[PDB]
Amino acid sequence: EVQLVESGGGLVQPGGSLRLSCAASGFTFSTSWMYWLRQAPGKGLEWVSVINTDGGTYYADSVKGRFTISRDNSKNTLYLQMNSLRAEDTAVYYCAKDWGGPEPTRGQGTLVTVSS
Repeated sequence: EVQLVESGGGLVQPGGSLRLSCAASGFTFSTSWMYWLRQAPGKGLEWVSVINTDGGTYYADSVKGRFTISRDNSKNTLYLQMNSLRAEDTAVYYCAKDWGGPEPTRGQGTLVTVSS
Protein backbone atom coordinates (compact mmCIF):
# COMPACT_ATOMS: atom_id res chain seq x y z
CA GLU A 1 0.00 0.00 0.00
CA VAL A 2 0.86 3.65 -0.33
CA GLN A 3 1.50 5.48 2.92
CA LEU A 4 1.66 9.26 3.28
CA VAL A 5 2.31 10.35 6.88
CA GLU A 6 2.15 14.08 7.60
CA SER A 7 3.35 15.86 10.70
CA GLY A 8 4.47 19.29 11.85
CA GLY A 9 1.13 20.98 12.43
CA GLY A 10 0.32 22.81 15.61
CA LEU A 11 -1.32 25.77 17.30
CA VAL A 12 0.54 28.96 16.42
CA GLN A 13 0.07 32.72 16.61
CA PRO A 14 -0.59 34.80 13.49
CA GLY A 15 2.68 35.77 11.89
CA GLY A 16 4.39 32.59 13.05
CA SER A 17 5.83 29.71 11.09
CA LEU A 18 5.54 25.94 10.82
CA ARG A 19 7.23 23.33 8.64
CA LEU A 20 5.09 20.39 7.61
CA SER A 21 6.62 17.14 6.43
CA CYS A 22 5.16 14.09 4.75
CA ALA A 23 6.84 10.70 4.77
CA ALA A 24 5.97 8.70 1.65
CA SER A 25 6.22 5.01 0.84
CA GLY A 26 4.76 2.32 -1.37
CA PHE A 27 5.01 4.01 -4.78
CA THR A 28 7.74 5.49 -6.95
CA PHE A 29 8.08 8.84 -5.22
CA SER A 30 10.55 10.39 -7.64
CA THR A 31 8.24 10.05 -10.66
CA SER A 32 5.14 11.45 -8.91
CA TRP A 33 3.79 14.97 -8.80
CA MET A 34 3.29 15.80 -5.13
CA TYR A 35 0.71 18.11 -3.58
CA TRP A 36 -0.31 19.88 -0.43
CA LEU A 37 -4.07 20.25 -0.02
CA ARG A 38 -5.99 21.74 2.87
CA GLN A 39 -9.47 21.48 4.33
CA ALA A 40 -10.52 24.43 6.45
CA PRO A 41 -13.19 23.31 8.94
CA GLY A 42 -16.59 23.74 7.36
CA LYS A 43 -15.16 23.65 3.82
CA GLY A 44 -14.08 21.07 1.27
CA LEU A 45 -10.60 20.33 -0.02
CA GLU A 46 -8.58 22.96 -1.80
CA TRP A 47 -5.13 22.73 -3.33
CA VAL A 48 -2.32 24.75 -1.78
CA SER A 49 0.92 23.81 -3.55
CA VAL A 50 2.22 21.39 -6.21
CA ILE A 51 5.70 20.20 -7.17
CA ASN A 52 6.46 18.34 -10.39
CA THR A 53 9.18 15.73 -10.95
CA ASP A 54 11.84 18.30 -11.88
CA GLY A 55 11.16 20.48 -8.83
CA GLY A 56 9.01 23.09 -10.55
CA THR A 57 6.31 24.48 -8.30
CA TYR A 58 2.84 26.00 -8.39
CA TYR A 59 0.94 27.79 -5.61
CA ALA A 60 -2.52 29.00 -4.73
CA ASP A 61 -2.58 32.80 -4.81
CA SER A 62 -3.10 33.37 -1.09
CA VAL A 63 0.06 31.45 -0.09
CA LYS A 64 2.53 32.91 -2.61
CA GLY A 65 5.55 34.31 -0.80
CA ARG A 66 4.40 32.69 2.44
CA PHE A 67 4.45 28.93 1.82
CA THR A 68 7.16 26.97 -0.03
CA ILE A 69 6.77 23.38 -1.21
CA SER A 70 9.90 21.29 -1.65
CA ARG A 71 10.76 17.63 -2.14
CA ASP A 72 13.67 15.52 -0.90
CA ASN A 73 13.54 12.55 -3.23
CA SER A 74 16.37 10.69 -1.48
CA LYS A 75 14.34 10.66 1.73
CA ASN A 76 10.85 10.27 0.22
CA THR A 77 9.80 13.51 1.91
CA LEU A 78 7.55 16.39 0.90
CA TYR A 79 7.84 19.65 2.86
CA LEU A 80 5.65 22.72 3.28
CA GLN A 81 7.45 25.67 4.83
CA MET A 82 4.68 27.93 6.17
CA ASN A 83 5.84 31.46 6.98
CA SER A 84 3.78 34.49 8.02
CA LEU A 85 0.78 32.40 9.00
CA ARG A 86 -2.72 33.91 9.01
CA ALA A 87 -5.86 32.97 10.92
CA GLU A 88 -7.40 32.03 7.54
CA ASP A 89 -4.74 29.33 7.13
CA THR A 90 -6.38 27.25 9.89
CA ALA A 91 -7.08 23.87 8.30
CA VAL A 92 -6.08 20.24 8.14
CA TYR A 93 -3.21 19.98 5.65
CA TYR A 94 -2.88 16.85 3.53
CA CYS A 95 -0.07 15.50 1.46
CA ALA A 96 -1.20 13.93 -1.80
CA LYS A 97 0.36 11.91 -4.60
CA ASP A 98 -0.66 12.51 -8.23
CA TRP A 99 -3.86 14.27 -7.26
CA GLY A 100 -4.55 15.03 -10.93
CA GLY A 101 -4.06 11.33 -11.73
CA PRO A 102 -2.88 8.62 -12.05
CA GLU A 103 -3.70 6.68 -8.90
CA PRO A 104 -4.24 9.65 -6.57
CA THR A 105 -3.69 9.06 -2.87
CA ARG A 106 -4.12 11.39 0.13
CA GLY A 107 -2.43 11.25 3.54
CA GLN A 108 -3.86 11.30 7.04
CA GLY A 109 -3.54 15.06 7.58
CA THR A 110 -1.93 17.38 10.09
CA LEU A 111 -3.88 20.16 11.82
CA VAL A 112 -2.70 23.78 11.70
CA THR A 113 -4.59 26.21 13.96
CA VAL A 114 -3.58 29.87 13.77
CA SER A 115 -4.92 31.96 16.63
CA SER A 116 -4.13 34.94 18.79
